[PDB]
Amino acid sequence: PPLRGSGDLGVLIERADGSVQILDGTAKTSLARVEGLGDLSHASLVFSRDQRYAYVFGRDGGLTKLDLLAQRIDKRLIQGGNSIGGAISQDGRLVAVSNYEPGGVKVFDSRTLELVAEIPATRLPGQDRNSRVVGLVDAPGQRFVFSLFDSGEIWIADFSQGDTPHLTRFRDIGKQPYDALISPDGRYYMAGLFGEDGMAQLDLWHPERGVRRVLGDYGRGQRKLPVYKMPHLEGWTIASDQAFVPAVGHHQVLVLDARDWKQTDAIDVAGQPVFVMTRPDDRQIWVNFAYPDNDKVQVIDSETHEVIETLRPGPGVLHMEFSGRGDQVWISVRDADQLQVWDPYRLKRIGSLPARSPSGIFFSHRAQHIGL
Amino acid sequence: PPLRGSGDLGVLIERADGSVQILDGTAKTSLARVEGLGDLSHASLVFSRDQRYAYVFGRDGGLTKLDLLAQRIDKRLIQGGNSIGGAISQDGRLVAVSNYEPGGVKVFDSRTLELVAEIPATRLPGQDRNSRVVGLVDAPGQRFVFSLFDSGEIWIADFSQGDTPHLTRFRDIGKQPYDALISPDGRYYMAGLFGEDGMAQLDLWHPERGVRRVLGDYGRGQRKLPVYKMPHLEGWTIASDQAFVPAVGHHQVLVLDARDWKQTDAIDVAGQPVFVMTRPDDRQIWVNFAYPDNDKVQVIDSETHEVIETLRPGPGVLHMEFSGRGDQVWISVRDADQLQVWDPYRLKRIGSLPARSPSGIFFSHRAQHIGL
Repeated sequence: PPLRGSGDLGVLIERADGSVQILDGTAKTSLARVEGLGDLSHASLVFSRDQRYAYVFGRDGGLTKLDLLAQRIDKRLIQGGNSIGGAISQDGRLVAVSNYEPGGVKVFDSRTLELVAEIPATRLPGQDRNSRVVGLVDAPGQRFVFSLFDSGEIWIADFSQGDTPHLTRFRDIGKQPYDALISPDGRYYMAGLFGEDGMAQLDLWHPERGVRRVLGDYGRGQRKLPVYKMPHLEGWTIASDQAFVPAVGHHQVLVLDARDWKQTDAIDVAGQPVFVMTRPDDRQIWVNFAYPDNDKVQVIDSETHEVIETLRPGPGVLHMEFSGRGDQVWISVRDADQLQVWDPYRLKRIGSLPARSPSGIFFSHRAQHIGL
Repeated sequence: PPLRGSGDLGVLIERADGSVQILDGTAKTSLARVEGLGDLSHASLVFSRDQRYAYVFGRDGGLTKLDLLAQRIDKRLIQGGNSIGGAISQDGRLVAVSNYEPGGVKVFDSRTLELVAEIPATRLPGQDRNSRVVGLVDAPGQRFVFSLFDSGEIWIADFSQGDTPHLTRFRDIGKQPYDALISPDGRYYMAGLFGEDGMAQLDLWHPERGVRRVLGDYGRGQRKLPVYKMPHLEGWTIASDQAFVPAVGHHQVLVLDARDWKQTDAIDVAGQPVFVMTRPDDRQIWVNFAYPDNDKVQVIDSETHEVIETLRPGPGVLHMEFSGRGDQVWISVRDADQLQVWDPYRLKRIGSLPARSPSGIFFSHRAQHIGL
């Protein structure tokens, strides 16, 4: 294909067909469809540091190195037991993937996909399997950080001195950490708890201070919510002073003091929030919802905490993604087989591309940001 | 040339020869030298939103659209009176350049370099001239914001409706604003004053609130310092709570409370600071100095405010540039004819490339960030 820049390239997951579309974000057009990625019914991805490749992590444990410029699969491996949790290191050389069977982290060379390190999680007493690993992120200092669901731990894997990592293990951090995030500046790791309420916070500048329990009320309490009905911590937005997060099993966006981790306001919204996102200029909060309210997207003023507008793009709004500078927001409408493009200042639709059951949408500016 | 990503591509200014080198940031190599850019003895640049092109603003008023992938000049014009102050719009379509003759802002189609809007500054009495324009930035909302040195004004040019902007003019903001910055979140515009002390701050979210004077004692005071010896506001670094900035004519880096805009600390450093930069993870502050101390770079712990180390890359250290995720820092050593790449976590040089009087070094991840 002809020469083109990689800075405005997007990847759209087609969740029922094991395929992706590669998108020209500036022209608002589809460049290609690539097939052969297996089970993408759930999927995530990261980009190489030059933006030429996406690493797609599929529900089948597939790891696909996708060449966005040659518009083809470059390399692919399938490892049963690997999850969609995948991350890329600060220097772009290592791609880590969590696994839930037997439980641990595997780290691959970003060029060849050859195995560089296998990190088994704690072996469960009286068993021949390990703790599931969840909440894998990359962090500054050529580190990966992740949580152990069954045994209640957080570990740091430090690759700064070589391919055999230095491991730091924090035990008894909380019952069943099920997901985690790293703050946008790369300093704080926060794991949400499923076996009790609260979140476990680690200051990655000062890991010697240990893990700190914060936001002690945030969780399912005594409700029997399954794991997958808990908030996805990717659906948290953390600003400088404020965080906007989905309520656990309620139709509210909670506003948190991001310093003391206390709720300061609550916003009634048109459904159970699934993802809470920020326009890149921090002035608007964008929210999508769980079925039966997943035909709507609400836009909230970050200052007044009032709903500005309720958009209705169509049935099955799974994911959204802003352009790097925020001139666009892209919205997957699964049950309308459309990937829409909107102007988030006018709140008007400026494009709508056909797609097969579209889900995750990712643009290549993620390549330059820790945690993405 | 062959297919390659754009995400790790950089541009190095060779300031005496009117040329640049295009750099592969991952391989740490030079891909090409491109000549024919006129007078780059002063120069700045921004990138297209697909990271394929750089727009180089030359001291001769040259505007060069440089193809990083084809490794050639794609388009070039020379606009009499244009300054090196240039910026690119939130949607990537418009490139604006400040102008001292006749005085105003010129706006160009980023694809063709067609002149699409001319904004004259306020007229000056008794001359066939307008105020010269300084401190031009892009801002969210498809805006450009700039200051008028001679008439003491700040203007917002809103291009959201097309090529004819809507202008909001703030008068009597302070005597002789000489430079400006926009905060990393894109919310606040701050112009430094030369005719008196202090900074003029405009809240771009609430322009109806006008311009407020902040940091009222920061300036040259009663000292007869010429405008060209005032700090360049590009050399300010603003974090969430703290700013680190060059003192005005003192061998100190000032720590400012970013919320109340008041100095809280002053760090003794090895010369007159020129640029104060932050490692992308906010842990370290990097400082370069004016002659005769421009053979040194100092690294400061952002928490303790102490100098960690004094680096000596060589003579004439004019500029530094971090990679997107912070795994690298690139340092131009003008009088060694060397561009060095350093590991900012080990604080050690890891490689060098030859260059002719290297000055500015810019990597394409800037394409994704308001104000860069």
